[PDB]
Amino acid sequence: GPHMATGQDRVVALVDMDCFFVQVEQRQNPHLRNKPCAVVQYKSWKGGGIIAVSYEARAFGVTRSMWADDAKKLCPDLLLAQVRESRGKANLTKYREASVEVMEIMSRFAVIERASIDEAYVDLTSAVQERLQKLQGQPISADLLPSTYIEGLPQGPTVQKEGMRKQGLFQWLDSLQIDNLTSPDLQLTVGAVIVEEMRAAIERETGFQCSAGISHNKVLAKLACGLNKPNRQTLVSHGSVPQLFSQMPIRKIRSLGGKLGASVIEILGIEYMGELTQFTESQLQSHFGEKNGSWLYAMCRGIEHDPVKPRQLPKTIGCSKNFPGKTALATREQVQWWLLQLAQELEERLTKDRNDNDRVATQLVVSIRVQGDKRLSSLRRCCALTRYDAHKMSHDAFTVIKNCNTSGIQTEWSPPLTMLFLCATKFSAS
DNA sequence: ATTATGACGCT
DNA sequence: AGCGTCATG
Ligand SMILES: [Mg+2]
Ligand SMILES: [Mg+2]
Ligand SMILES: [Mg+2]
Repeated sequence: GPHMATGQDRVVALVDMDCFFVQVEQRQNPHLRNKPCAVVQYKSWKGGGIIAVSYEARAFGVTRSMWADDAKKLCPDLLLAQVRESRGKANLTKYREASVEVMEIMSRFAVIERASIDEAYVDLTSAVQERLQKLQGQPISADLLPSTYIEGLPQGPTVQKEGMRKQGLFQWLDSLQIDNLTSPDLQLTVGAVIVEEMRAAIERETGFQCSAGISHNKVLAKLACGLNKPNRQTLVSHGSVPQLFSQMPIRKIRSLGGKLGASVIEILGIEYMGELTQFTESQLQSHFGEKNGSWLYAMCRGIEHDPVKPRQLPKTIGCSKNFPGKTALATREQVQWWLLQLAQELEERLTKDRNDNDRVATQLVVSIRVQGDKRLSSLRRCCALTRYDAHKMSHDAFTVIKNCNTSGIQTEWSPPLTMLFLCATKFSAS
């Protein structure tokens, strides 16, 4: 009753750039704008692998993981932009630099946690407090929320998309208790006002459109963000959770899309997130461990405590390349040449990172995959990273992996390597 | 023959 | 430390 916490203490948003690599290419090349298009890596094998798809192309069934030659069968007019190649491998610098552009704008409004190259969480609790003091009990006009959806509304006693959106927003704003500075629904609404402003600033200063979710925690914010894409934002209130979760497949919740979510479904004999409420916390802990069990018990009630970490920069800087099928590396010269290519890209990125961000990596991690192993990584070994020098890094990586060579011959490498990966980690201020 | 990443948990 | 899992531009 009066002591049951409801997880309404924070306002958290998740901002995700719409089809991000596609938008970067469309900004650069206006001929791609408002077209079915996709971004591909490489070209020789089946036209290259698609990694990002504009919403126009998605309407034809084009998806990530498609080969471009297959996507062209669904969408013959599909336009393609290729990722840059440097030192024989894909180079994603253009997109990393664009991400920094966006993250720096977001950081003007609040502390952010970089979750990926194109998404960031925002803790808006204090900004909402501020804006509420400024508003002086003034109601919130729908004009301040021109792209906001209220999940679960309209409900109760027009046939266009935007008309629906506005009816739901009107129902929400009519029920609002604006004289209560501690109303969670009011704080979420002010949070959405701020996120509209943030999204306006991103689009004005970069050209890029994004979607966003606003709720009381990171999991609900991420889920909300996905509800209305693209170029829209969604508010998921605590009250909306029972109906939302009542038909929500467990796999749609971040961290439950893989084996653990499959075991929740199998062991408990349920399908939807809301069904989890019928188990005790001890029951869930017994099946899924203390940590997961407690997390599931709270999360199916809309409650989650994971903080927005103040981290705008990646924790690791890595370079990797697959060598599939026939291209697997089978000679020592081959392995050394590619280790050097990877190390040269890594040195370039590390030197720029040291200049930009006043930090130095201290550990080099070397990972390989060998032909036939089903695991993505077959071997992972770390060594000291003492100098940003590509020849030294590649020699060290070769030293830490050299005893993987089964070959009785010094020159041959067996069994051949299908993946090389170098990662710089454990940064210290400098 | 997706591929190139990146974060975090377990032991 | 090294491995697994999860995410997916
Ligand atoms: Mg995105
Ligand atoms: Mg994203
Ligand atoms: Mg995606």
